[PDB]
Amino acid sequence: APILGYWKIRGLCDPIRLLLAHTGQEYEMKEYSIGPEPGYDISEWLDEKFNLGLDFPNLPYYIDKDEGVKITQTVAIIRYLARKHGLVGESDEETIKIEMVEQQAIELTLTCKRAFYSKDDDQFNQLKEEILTSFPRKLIDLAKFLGENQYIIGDRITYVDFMLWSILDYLRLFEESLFDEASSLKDYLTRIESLPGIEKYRSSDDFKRLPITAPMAKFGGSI
Amino acid sequence: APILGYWKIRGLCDPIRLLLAHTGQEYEMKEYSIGPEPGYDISEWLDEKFNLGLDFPNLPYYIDKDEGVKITQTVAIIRYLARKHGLVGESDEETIKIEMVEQQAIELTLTCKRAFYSKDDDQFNQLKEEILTSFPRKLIDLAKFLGENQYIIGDRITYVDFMLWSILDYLRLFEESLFDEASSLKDYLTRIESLPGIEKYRSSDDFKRLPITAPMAKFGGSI
Ligand SMILES: N[C@@H](CCC(=O)N[C@@H](CSC(=S)NCc1ccccc1)C(=O)NCC(=O)O)C(=O)O
Ligand SMILES: N[C@@H](CCC(=O)N[C@@H](CSC(=S)NCc1ccccc1)C(=O)NCC(=O)O)C(=O)O
Ligand SMILES: N[C@@H](CCC(=O)N[C@@H](CSC(=S)NCc1ccccc1)C(=O)NCC(=O)O)C(=O)O
Ligand SMILES: N[C@@H](CCC(=O)N[C@@H](CSC(=S)NCc1ccccc1)C(=O)NCC(=O)O)C(=O)O
Repeated sequence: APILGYWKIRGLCDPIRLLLAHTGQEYEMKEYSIGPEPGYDISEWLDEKFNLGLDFPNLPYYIDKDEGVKITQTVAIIRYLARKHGLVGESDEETIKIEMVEQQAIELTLTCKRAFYSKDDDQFNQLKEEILTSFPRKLIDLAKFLGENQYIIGDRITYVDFMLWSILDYLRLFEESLFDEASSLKDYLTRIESLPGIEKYRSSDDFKRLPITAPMAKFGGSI
Repeated sequence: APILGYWKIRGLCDPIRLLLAHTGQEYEMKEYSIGPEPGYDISEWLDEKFNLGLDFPNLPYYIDKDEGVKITQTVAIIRYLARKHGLVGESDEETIKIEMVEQQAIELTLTCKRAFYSKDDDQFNQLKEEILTSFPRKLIDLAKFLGENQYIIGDRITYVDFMLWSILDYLRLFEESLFDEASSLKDYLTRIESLPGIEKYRSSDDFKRLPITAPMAKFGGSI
């Protein structure tokens, strides 16, 4: 069975786990603990980081011994899984649209990540201000792009829908009022979370015990 | 002829222009000025941002009316150009390696971008310390991955080589000590800069007048 490695949080790995839940692919989840404050001990990972044969040691990682693959980098992993499962564009037109949204979703995710793991209240507040001021426009742009479609390229779900749903879910949990100009994104959230494999994953004990972020974060550190 | 839009700096668009120089593709470079300090006026861009038909208005953009494409997001543009010019993987093994390095190059680039556009000398020094402390290990990981290869996937140059060269060049200019004695990566830098289309681009007046970063940056704002 393939092995997915990550912290016991949703974090960056969330879209990968949603894609795997949607497809029903069998895999082993290798979870690494973060110890309690103030040490936030991460020994189980630090002891393995350099002994897994990874070219770029990091979390998340995906190892399938049977297929001969070992991959790090969230985007490389999710694209690999997307190709394996057919959740990619069937035209260059579709691929351009998927890749533009992939990058827009990552841009929002990184901005949130930087905010969530801010060093102090000053920095957290500065980055929250930038989010509250710039994200409304970006959510309108995403809504316009989606239009009347079920998913990003139309009727067929692709890997980018999982990346967009994860960040939109985090934003709904961080500031719900951000969707007051794009109710279609609320329907998008309901559509994807209602898909059977995703609903089963989200209603599982394993998912419900996951904080969004690691214990040191200014937001999401506790379920 | 296709149009590539961006500020009059190397910045994020550098790998795209290196790829286009390598391929010899004819294109119009649409350059947007940044006015002098203190106003750093960008009105030529702000006036057009929303009138170009872009789904996610941003710089860089790539517009080819003849092919019917309009793209933003740097990674979406370079991947589109790579597929068009045959600079992508010829196997899933090659594709996984290219995508892992693509993500590693972007991670290094975003860390440098955050440092260069730091607001205060405290943030610049904090981010510089993280780079001086973490980048040596990452450069060794990249050198180990390259091994005795001319390029990331061997004798054949791919789009990721332009992305990696751009960030390594910036790092060479920022902190040579990371590269001054980094032997294999220096040879990699020299190999790519010796390609005829790259030589021609780097020795052109248009390139030589480009600062790395915009005028507000703590590093790179000057030729
Ligand atoms: N470039 C990589 C980069 C991989 C990377 O940065 N990994 C982090 C965990 S990742 C994390 S803590 N995410 C929390 C988070 C919260 C909210 C929104 C987004 C993300 C990590 O702990 N790595 C282990 C280590 O450094 O040894 C990728 O894209 O996967
Ligand atoms: N002005 C841009 C604001 C865009 C932006 O900065 N978003 C992310 C970085 S995400 C980024 S710049 N990725 C693009 C990229 C492409 C290729 C290589 C490296 C980086 C972010 O983290 N910013 C906020 C922060 O620093 O916390 C826009 O309007 O999209
Ligand atoms: N997600 C996008 C995000 C695109 C984006 O953030 N664009 C910036 C310029 S981008 C810039 S100034 N880069 C300098 C730089 C210097 C050194 C290293 C890396 C990058 C911008 O000003 N956009 C226009 C605007 O906000 O209206 C992408 O990936 O391309
Ligand atoms: N800590 C990890 C990683 C080092 C790191 O954080 N690098 C970049 C972000 S680049 C990043 S986390 N991209 C992964 C990613 C994947 C999918 C969605 C969103 C983001 C960066 O800008 N760091 C400095 C900063 O944000 O100030 C490692 O050591 O590998």
